[PDB]
Amino acid sequence: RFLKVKNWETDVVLTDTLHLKSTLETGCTEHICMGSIMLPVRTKDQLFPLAKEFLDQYYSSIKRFGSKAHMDRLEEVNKEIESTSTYQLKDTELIYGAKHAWRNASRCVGRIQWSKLQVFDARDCTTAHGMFNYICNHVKYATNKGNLRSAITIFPQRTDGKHDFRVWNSQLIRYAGYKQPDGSTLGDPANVQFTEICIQQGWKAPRGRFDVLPLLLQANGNDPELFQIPPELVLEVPIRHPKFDWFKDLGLKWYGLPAVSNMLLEIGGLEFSACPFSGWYMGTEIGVRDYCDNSRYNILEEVAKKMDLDMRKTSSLWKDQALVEINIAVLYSFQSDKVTIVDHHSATESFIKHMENEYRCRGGCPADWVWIVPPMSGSITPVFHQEMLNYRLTPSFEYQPDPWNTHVWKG
Amino acid sequence: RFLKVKNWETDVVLTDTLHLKSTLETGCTEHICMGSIMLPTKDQLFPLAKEFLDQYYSSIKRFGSKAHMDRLEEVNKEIESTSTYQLKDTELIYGAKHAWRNASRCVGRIQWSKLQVFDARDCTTAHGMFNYICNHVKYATNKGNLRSAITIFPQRTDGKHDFRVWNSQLIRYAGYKQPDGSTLGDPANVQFTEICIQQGWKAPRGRFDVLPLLLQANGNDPELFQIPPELVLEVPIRHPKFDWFKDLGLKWYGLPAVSNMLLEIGGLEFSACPFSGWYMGTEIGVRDYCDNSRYNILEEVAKKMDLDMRKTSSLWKDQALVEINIAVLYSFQSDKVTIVDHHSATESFIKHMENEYRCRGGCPADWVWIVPPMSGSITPVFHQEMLNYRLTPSFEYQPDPWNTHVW
Ligand code: HEM
Ligand code: HEM
Ligand SMILES: CN(C)Cc1cccc(OCc2ccc3ccc(N)nc3c2)c1
Ligand SMILES: CN(C)Cc1cccc(OCc2ccc3ccc(N)nc3c2)c1
Ligand SMILES: C[C@H](O)[C@H](O)[C@H]1CNc2nc(N)[nH]c(=O)c2N1
Ligand SMILES: C[C@H](O)[C@H](O)[C@H]1CNc2nc(N)[nH]c(=O)c2N1
Ligand SMILES: [Zn+2]
Repeated sequence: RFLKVKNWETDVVLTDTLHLKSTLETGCTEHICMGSIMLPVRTKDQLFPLAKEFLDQYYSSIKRFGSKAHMDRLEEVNKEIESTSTYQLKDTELIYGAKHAWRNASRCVGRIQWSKLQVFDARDCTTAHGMFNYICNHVKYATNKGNLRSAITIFPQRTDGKHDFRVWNSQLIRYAGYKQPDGSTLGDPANVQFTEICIQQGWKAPRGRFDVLPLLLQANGNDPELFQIPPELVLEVPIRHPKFDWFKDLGLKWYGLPAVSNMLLEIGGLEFSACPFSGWYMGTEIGVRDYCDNSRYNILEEVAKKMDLDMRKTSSLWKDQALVEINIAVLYSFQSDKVTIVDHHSATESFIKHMENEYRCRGGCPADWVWIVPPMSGSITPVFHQEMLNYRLTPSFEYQPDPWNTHVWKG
Repeated sequence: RFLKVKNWETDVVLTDTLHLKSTLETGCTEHICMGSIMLPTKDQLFPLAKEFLDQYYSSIKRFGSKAHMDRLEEVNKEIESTSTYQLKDTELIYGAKHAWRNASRCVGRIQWSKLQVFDARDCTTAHGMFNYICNHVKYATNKGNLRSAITIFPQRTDGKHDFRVWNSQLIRYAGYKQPDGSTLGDPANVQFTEICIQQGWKAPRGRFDVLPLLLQANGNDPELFQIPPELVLEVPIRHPKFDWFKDLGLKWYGLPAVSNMLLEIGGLEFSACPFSGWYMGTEIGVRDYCDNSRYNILEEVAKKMDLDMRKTSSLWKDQALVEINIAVLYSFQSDKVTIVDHHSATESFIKHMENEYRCRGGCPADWVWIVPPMSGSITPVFHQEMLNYRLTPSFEYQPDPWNTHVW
């Protein structure tokens, strides 16, 4: 069965066969679409088919399908599962899996860069302190003095689900949020709950508006431990506007390395519950979501006041106006400091090319339109008018419950 | 089976049951989501009629009454006899209001119960259709104080006697492919501005030329009619800041009147059913003015603003796009022509959404279409999970007549 998507701006039609190789479920049925829902201990019984499916893909990509190396590997993995109820990936397999998980991320606009992922293998790690050391080396390598490089560090896989490695932070670098007695929040509102835990775990909070959160790391199912990232390793960027001089006086800065640390890497049925990865920012991630979301720093108001906007009627589009200037500042500041960043026009443009190429060479590209389209200026980027098919391929990145909800405290 | 949706900006959770009454299909499967795709007999007819009549009579607190059971019987007979059937006026009004209420892609549904329905089922000719359409346009416009309306022409019979309005909206601007190879006027309507000539329109080959109506009645060849200009209310577009804005020579019409959809009620098919409301500002300013495949005036507007159009990262398209939209809203409001901004509309939609969850058990909604084409995440709908499903009565797409019409 074939499927076609159409770009309504350019009339380009593409044909999808890759969706046939789709395993997981979307959430949708013939009767209902869950396309806008944010979120839609494994037995040997169900592990070997997963392992085979992965190994077959892998040996196909290297053009050794049905070879002796391929067959011997199947058998080696077979014997290891029935003997140990799990298996270990070669370095070759691990790198491949990590890159492909990224490649299969239907919600990712940055996938053009997927082949260039730096993979650090942290599967020999046994402690939190070890975890800290690995993460530090990730942060330094990825940051590269502002010249950002995509990387992922991969800690040991889940075994019986009772010995999990987890990074408790949602991103390796993020600012504290503190709820005040009056109800106002100091810092980043998204991180209030997490900041509380850290403080309770013994963090001494500087209690400013831009405090870098400490790392909270869990090894082999043990209680998590606090570590402070060396500040010389945390690249931060002061935010100024190229025309508005009072902008600097807003006192804003952001960090340069976006590094998501709370997802789950599934490769060949194996589960990697700590797999922090990093790229670089699309400007609107900071400029629209981080600053101007109502449930974040929410500086639309103050930026608007200082612009002397008519904030009386909403039909004056004072929010829209201010939002654009803030995004202008973000790109400006980052580029001035020679810290890698991409604008949403450039990023979405690059994605359409990636997507077309993926259709030609791979037979499809799963994409989630709800997430690919940027959170401002939607229709003036080319992804808006691009039809997309969504489906799930493995290897993949998955969500997981927050660790403070599932963890069994030792003491 | 009892689904929940969360708003991630407000933590509010609504539960959906209404989806369980869904009849049609989505395009999607358990293996693949098509959410972003634009377009996904006697024994057929009675169950359809019954389903409608059941929900109709339930809505007036007379489910299983004499009237209800009598009516089911009555319609059963007419179907068995005539192979089709006719709606009572009450049912027709209820059906139209509900086709709108069920339009999952429509952000403006808070107004759904206040629809004026004009029954034009007694119409026989293109000249007839023209008269009814002029009356619709005058009523709806209401000297700028816009009122929602729909005009309903006779239902399909055997697909050979179809009434169709060939225009995609009752009011739209002409577009002509030039020897220069570019495009004057509105590029969306180049093919249609052509067909108007193939049937003999005398195009004043200009820019904002109001297209003539091309009406087909009872399956006959369509005929051209020119809407009286005094019935077409227009708004000159000026910026409340940039005096040079007026120089761009821009205007738009106030009445958005969609005329190419198919209204389905209780199994019956109304292929000519032009309906109208009022614009959300971004429909004109973001899409009509700035789409690459439309008036595409971004380049020009940014130039008069003297923005650095050298690098995409200056966000000059963004800055200009906003100004353009400010003007549109400003012009309409200053001319006392009804319009709504995307902030207000989306806010009203969350309210409507909450009402529908409360008094109906839900609200089918297509996020890809509800979220405005600019400033997405600064409107409340961006953070609103929605469920999409197909309820009936409904408005459906239908092929362009020229691709179909037996000539
Ligand atoms: C290198 C530059 C990159 C850019 C510019 C980029 C951009 C983005 C953006 C804007 C989103 C949407 C996030 C949101 O608004 O919530 C996203 C999502 C995502 N990215 Fe990329 N990304 C990059 C690299 C990466 C890398 C290196 C990986 C994995 C190794 C990755 C995996 C993902 C995944 C799995 C999601 C979806 C998150 C979710 O499902 O909640 N991205 N990306
Ligand atoms: C009165 C104020 C109204 C507002 C503000 C409004 C707004 C909108 C908007 C913004 C869209 C998105 C379409 C696009 O961007 O191209 C839309 C679609 C739609 N509207 Fe409403 N509308 C209104 C009245 C009506 C009425 C009176 C009807 C029918 C009786 C209606 C039926 C529909 C339908 C069926 C769609 C989706 C059509 C499609 O699938 O393309 N709307 N509306
Ligand atoms: C706190 N979590 C539950 C929410 C969450 C967890 C993980 C990922 C996520 O999506 C945002 C995201 C993920 C990966 C990215 C990679 C590069 C980049 N520039 N931005 C990203 C942005 C959102
Ligand atoms: C040529 N066709 C693709 C145009 C077309 C056909 C069918 C539906 C359609 O949807 C746009 C639409 C529909 C109804 C509306 C009602 C009020 C309003 N302000 N805008 C609307 C906008 C647009
Ligand atoms: C490809 C995609 O389905 C298409 O561009 C859709 C996206 N969302 C839209 N949303 C609205 N309101 N109107 C549209 O025409 C579209 N077009
Ligand atoms: C309700 C919806 O699922 C949710 O708000 C989504 C919408 N689209 C998004 N798109 C991106 N890139 N990031 C997001 O967090 C979201 N949030
Ligand atoms: Zn779907």
